[PDB]
Parts: sequence; structure tokens; C-alpha cells
Amino acid sequence: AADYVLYKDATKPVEDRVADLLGRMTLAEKIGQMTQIERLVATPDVLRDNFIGSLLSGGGSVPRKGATAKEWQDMVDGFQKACMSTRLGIPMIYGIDAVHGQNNVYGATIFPHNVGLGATRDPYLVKRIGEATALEVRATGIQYAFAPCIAVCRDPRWGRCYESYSEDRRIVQSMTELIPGLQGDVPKDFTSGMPFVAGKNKVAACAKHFVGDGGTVDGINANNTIINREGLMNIHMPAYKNAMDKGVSTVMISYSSWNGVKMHANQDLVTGYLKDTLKFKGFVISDWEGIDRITTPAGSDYSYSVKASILAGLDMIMVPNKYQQFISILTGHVNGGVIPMSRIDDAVTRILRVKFTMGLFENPYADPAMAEQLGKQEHRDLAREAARKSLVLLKNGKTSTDAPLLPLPKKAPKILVAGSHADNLGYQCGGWTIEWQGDTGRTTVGTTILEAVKAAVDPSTVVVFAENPDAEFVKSGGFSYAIVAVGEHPYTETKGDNLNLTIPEPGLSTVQAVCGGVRCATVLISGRPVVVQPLLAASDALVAAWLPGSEGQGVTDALFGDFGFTGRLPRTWFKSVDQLPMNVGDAHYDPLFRLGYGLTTNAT
Ligand SMILES: *[C@@H]1O[C@H](CO)[C@@H](O)[C@H](O)[C@H]1NC(C)=O
Ligand SMILES: *[C@@H]1O[C@H](CO)[C@@H](O)[C@H](O)[C@H]1NC(C)=O
Ligand SMILES: *[C@@H]1O[C@H](CO)[C@@H](O)[C@H](O)[C@H]1NC(C)=O
Ligand SMILES: OC[C@H]1O[C@@H](O)[C@H](O)[C@@H](O)[C@@H]1O
Ligand SMILES: OC[C@H]1O[C@@H](O)[C@H](O)[C@@H](O)[C@@H]1O
Repeated sequence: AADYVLYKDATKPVEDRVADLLGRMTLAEKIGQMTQIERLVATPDVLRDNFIGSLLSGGGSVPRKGATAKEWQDMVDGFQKACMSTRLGIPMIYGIDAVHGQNNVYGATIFPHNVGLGATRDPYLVKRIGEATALEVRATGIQYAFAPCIAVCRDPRWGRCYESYSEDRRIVQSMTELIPGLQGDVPKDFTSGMPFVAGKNKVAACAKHFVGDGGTVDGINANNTIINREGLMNIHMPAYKNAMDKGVSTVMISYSSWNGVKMHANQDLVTGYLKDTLKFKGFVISDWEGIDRITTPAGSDYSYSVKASILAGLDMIMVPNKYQQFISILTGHVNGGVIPMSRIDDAVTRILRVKFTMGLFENPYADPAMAEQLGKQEHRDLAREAARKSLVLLKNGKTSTDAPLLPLPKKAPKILVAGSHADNLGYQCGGWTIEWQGDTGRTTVGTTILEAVKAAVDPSTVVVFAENPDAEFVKSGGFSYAIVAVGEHPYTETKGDNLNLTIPEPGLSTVQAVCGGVRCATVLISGRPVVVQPLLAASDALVAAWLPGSEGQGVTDALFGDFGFTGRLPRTWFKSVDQLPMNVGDAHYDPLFRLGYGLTTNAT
């Protein structure tokens, strides 16, 4: 008709649609695209009136506890309907931290955290996990995942070290395969730096956090990374170029500083390097109150935060609450000439480029036939395979002449499963699982270590559970062997920053009591290397299981010899925290276990 609007015509080239829509937009409509808000402050009027571009769920931001996939779809579609009702009918994009599966959602498959995936040295397995995670995120109506974290964690005292595949940038680079899993494979022609998402069964990805998040002093989270440019480029930057080659749609900026310059205010790196040198053409998003945190105290000159960030080259702001103040301030700056219209139009071009490329104008709403992808058994099988491949066997016998303890026999008259982490699903998942910080106990659907033991063993095997048994209990029990599981409690971000890296009690004391009475395999649950010589000295066998997720059977698959141990350390294991930082390749390199170490077993 001559009611035709070029931007709404799905047969037209993305760039022509972007230009067409951009040319029609008011300032308010443009700045609205640049604003991401929390679901917690969203309403239909707020979305319509402020022309909002994006919404997110932060860690723990859910419609309710226990919500079904359908509840999520209906929430997301309620917000979209309001956005589609604007004058221009620009669909919002909804983001979430789906960083080891669709991990805020009850019943979602929970994969091993990144450090364990690094142990697999299996980029294809990580691609398959991206694929499955895309399906589980679209199950809930969500179109955008804030992953992967491509930090290169150079000191395990950092609370986010588990979100890093490896201290070795080459392993992190290999694991950028998550990207084309989440988003689809890019076409043969593809230009490096262009955004890509295949369509409605994939999600937009986010390479985070740009750049040097893993390089901070003493592993202090969100702190300063002191390193010359050569080292920034040799260690922290290279996986970002792999991400551009694979069409990553967005990039999130780090809270951290580089030689004292806040990343959220770094024009040279965000615009000079990422955009102008790597030729990134997707959108750049802030972290959560990242612009606020440019100043100290945070939020003490929000006007400056806005100016600095948007001049630096950020495109979309994760406000996420004070939207009215953000929009008002940015509007003032453009009205005054402080921020030119060229900058606004660039940010909006990039946001719209991602939205059109990914099909969001053609499929703004959820597909209810996708809901049943959540927690699907084929995905649990994949997570079980990833958990097993992530395990690193550190010791299997106290002397070189002992019978190797693992693999254990499935038939025995009576066995003991013990420890604070043997029957606790939340501990085995760690942080970013249902809550931001994670949680304790049966927080979602899965199989604990105890549960997996009872599922694996011969029917005649009697399984006894005791969380913290004393030495007498064990010696009197008539046990053939024991499986004892201990380690770190869940943590995320600054909460996990830890200068001592010693596991909480009772952990060691239980291992001591158990191993002192019966031959024992110790399963260590952690986000990183921790002080381990005492646990080793007590144990016949010891496994570094990292944070393996919902599928505890991956642990028993290897314990009982269904598969051999194959994982290798993706990080150095230190002897003492006084050595840190200490990485493969330094001068004073004196590891307990070097990067790449891992004992093997043969199946059956
Ligand atoms: C690093 O942390 C120190 C110690 O708390 C703090 O005072 C300093 O401002 C931080 N620096 C950053 C975040 O750049
Ligand atoms: C070791 O660090 C953790 C968290 O930072 C703390 O819970 C534990 O009690 C610490 N002990 C110290 C700093 O002496
Ligand atoms: C596993 O197989 C390889 C040879 O195929 C051998 O080197 C290793 O020692 C074997 N261990 C056992 C228990 O068979
Ligand atoms: O209060 C918890 C919230 O605080 C923020 O700092 C976290 O990043 C969000 O992901 C989370 O929803
Ligand atoms: O949940 C939103 C954001 O919260 C921030 O605290 C984290 O640093 C990001 O990794 C995360 O995507």
C-alpha cells in the first residue's frame, strides 16, 4: 500500500532498515533505545512512555520463585506488547545472565561453570552447551544472554575466577565456540566484527567484560589491572578478536580499570580499539551501574557518568533502575551540545543493527512450543558429559605401589557417602544459580552426588549417608570405601574475593575422619584452586570437580569407571597463596600442580 514503511519490510537489507527507522526517530525515541531497565522497575506505561529499548533480569530477578517457562514467556511478552504499542513499534530486547545454562530459572539445566569447561579442552562440547543454552533461554522468552565471560583470570583470589575458562588466553580463545553455539554459525562470507544471530531459536551473545577484568591487582574484583599495553594485548585482549570473527552481537564493558583509567570512561579502548580497530559493529553495553561507578563514591556525579560513558563510545546503558534521571541527563547533554547527535545516532544504529539482524522485528514474541525445552533430558545428558569431562584426577593412591582406588566397584556390601557437599545441589552449582550468589540445598531440579551414587550402584550395595561422621562411626561401620565431598560455598563477584583460599570447616576435618577409617575418594567442589596439601595427605584419591552443576551423575560416571578421567588443569595449582600471582610461564613458577596436569583412568 502507501501505508508501506521500509523498516517494517522483512525482505529489505538490515542496513536499509536501520537507516530508514533511524531517520524517523525523535531524540526521546533514540535515547529510549539506549536505555536498559530492570524488570523490577518496568511497567507497560514506563516502557511506552520512555520508548525503552531493553530490559533485563539481574541475578535473582524472577517473576516468582519456582516460575514455569510459560510464566517467564508471559512476563516477557507483557513487556513486549507495551513496547510494540509505541509509535514506531520498536521491539525490546530482554537480557539475562545465562552463564551456565539458563541459570536464574527453576528447572533449567545447570552446566559446569567455566573453569571446569576449561579443563575439558573440548571447544565442541562448549559449542553444544551454547546451543542447548540458547534453546533453554528461548524456552523462557528471552532473546539475549550476557555470556560468554572471556576474562583470563590471572589470580585465583578473584571471586569470578570460576567464570574464566583458564589463566591461559589460548584456552579462553578456544572456548569462544560458545558464541556460535548461542547465536548460530556465521555465513561463509562473514565480515569479522559484524553482529550475527541466526533467528528465533538462537540468542544474542555478549563477550564480557572488556577488558582486563581477570588481570586485577591481587585478584580484587572490579579493581585496577596494572599492566603495560603489550601485556593487555597479549593476555587479556586476544579472545575479543576471536569473538569478532565469530560475530558476537554485543560487548559489555568491565567495572575494572586499566592503569587507573575506568573502562566505562575509556574512549581509546572502547572507541579507538574495539570499534575503530577491531571494527566491532554490534552494540556496547555497560555493566550494572557501571557508569555510576566511574566516580568515587559511585553515583556522586551522575551527570559526569553519563557524559564520560557515552563520549567513551558506550551504546546501551544498563541503568538499570533510575531510568528517568538517565534519560533526563542524556537529553540535557544532547540539548546543550555536550554530546553530539552523531554519537547518539551511532549508538542507536548499532542497537537497531543487532535487533534487525537477529530477527527481533519479525519475531518479537515468545514461542510457546519452546517452553518444553527447559531442563530437557538431552541437555541434561550433555551437562552430565561436560561435568564428567571437567573432573581433574589429582591423586589416585597414597603411594606409587598402592592399588589405584579409582575406579571404585559398584558392588560392595556397604559404602559411606559423606561431607557437606555430598548431598547439596546448590553447593554443587555454585554462584549464579537461582540466586545471584547461589544458595544452599535443593534449589532447583537435579541430582546430588549422593543421589548419583544411589543411582549407580548395584542393588545389593547398601549406601549410608552421614554429613559429618566422627572417626569411630567410620571405623565401626563395616564400609568397603567412602566418597567424601567438601569445598567452597557458592559465591559471586566481590563476595568471592578471598585472600586465604582455604576451604570452610568442617571440610578437612570430615575428610580426615573418614579417610582415617576407610579407603576414601575425596571430591573437592571449588571455583578455583584452593589450599589442598592437607586434603591430599589424608586422601587415597582426590578429584577436582570444580562447580559441576545440576548433573551429579557426571561425577559418579568417572568414580565408578563408566568413563575414564580425562580432564586437565586449566589453571596452575599453587603451593601457597603467598606465591600469588603465579602463572604458567613466570619466573618464580613453583606449582603444586602445573597447568595441564591430570591423572587418567581407563573405563570399566
Ligand atoms: C581497588 O581497591 C582498593 C582497596 O579497597 C580501593 O581503595 C581502590 O580505589 C580500588 N581501585 C579501583 C577500583 O580502581
Ligand atoms: C578467608 O577468606 C574468607 C572470605 O574472604 C573468610 O570467610 C575467612 O574467614 C578468611 N580468613 C582470613 C582473611 O583470615
Ligand atoms: C590404560 O591403558 C593404557 C594403555 O592402553 C595404559 O598405559 C594404562 O596404564 C592403562 N591402565 C589400566 C588400568 O589399564
Ligand atoms: O542485588 C542483587 C543484584 O545486584 C546486582 O549487583 C547484581 O549484579 C545483579 O545481577 C543482581 O540482580
Ligand atoms: O546481572 C547483570 C550484570 O551484573 C553485574 O554485576 C556483572 O558484573 C555482570 O557480569 C552481569 O551481567
